[PDB]
Amino acid sequence: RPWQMKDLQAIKQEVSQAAPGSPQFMQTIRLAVQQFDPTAKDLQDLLQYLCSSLVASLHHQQLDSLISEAETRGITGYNPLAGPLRVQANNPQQQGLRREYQQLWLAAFAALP
Amino acid sequence: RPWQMKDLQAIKQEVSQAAPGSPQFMQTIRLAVQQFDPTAKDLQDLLQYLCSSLVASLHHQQLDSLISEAETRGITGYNPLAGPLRVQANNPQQQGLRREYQQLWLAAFAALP
Repeated sequence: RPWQMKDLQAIKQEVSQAAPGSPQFMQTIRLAVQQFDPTAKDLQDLLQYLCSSLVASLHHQQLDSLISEAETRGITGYNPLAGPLRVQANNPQQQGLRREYQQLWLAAFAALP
Repeated sequence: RPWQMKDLQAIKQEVSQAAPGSPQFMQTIRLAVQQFDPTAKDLQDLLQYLCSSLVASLHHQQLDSLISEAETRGITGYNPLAGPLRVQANNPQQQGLRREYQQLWLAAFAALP
C-alpha cells in the first residue's frame, strides 16, 4: 500500500510555504513516514519531489553521518555481511532496519536549520 | 477503517484557525474520534500531527492524571494483569477500554485552559 500521486501532491502543497525542518514540515513528514511505512527507495523519491538538489545533498550528508554512527555502534537487526543499511531497509523482512532508516531520515532532515 | 492521509490532513486544515480547548477544536476532534473509533496509537498520531510538542506534553500530563484517577476508582473492563490501559486499548477486542481512553483523551484536551 505505497502512497499514490495524490498523497504526495497533498504533502507537498500543505507545506509549500514552510521551510525544511520547520515544526510544521516535521509534523507532516513524520506523519507521512509513520503512516505509509515506506522503504529507503520511496523516501528518496519523496525527498527528490519535495526539496531541491542542494537540500537533497545536505540531507544526504547528514544522514550518512547519522547512519554511520548508528550502525558503527552496532544495531540489533543489522548484519554488515549482507549489504548497506540502504539495501537491508529495502527488504520487506527487515522491518527493524526500515524503522531505524525512517527515524535517521527524519532526524537528519530536521537537523538542517 | 483507520484514517488515511486525506482525513487527517482535512482535520488539521479545519483545526488550524482555532486553538486547543476552543469549541471548534473539540467539536472536530470529538467528531473524528466518535467516527473512526481510533485506538491509542492513532490518537497519539493525530495529536503529534495537530499541535506543537508543548501542547502534546500538557495533554499527556492531563491524560496521565485522568487515567490514574480512573484506574484507582475502577474501570468496567480494565484488567491490570496484562498491561496498562495505554496498552489495553490497542487490542481490537477491548472496545470498552478503547472508548474509555477516547473519552479521557477528549476530556484532557478540553481541560487544557
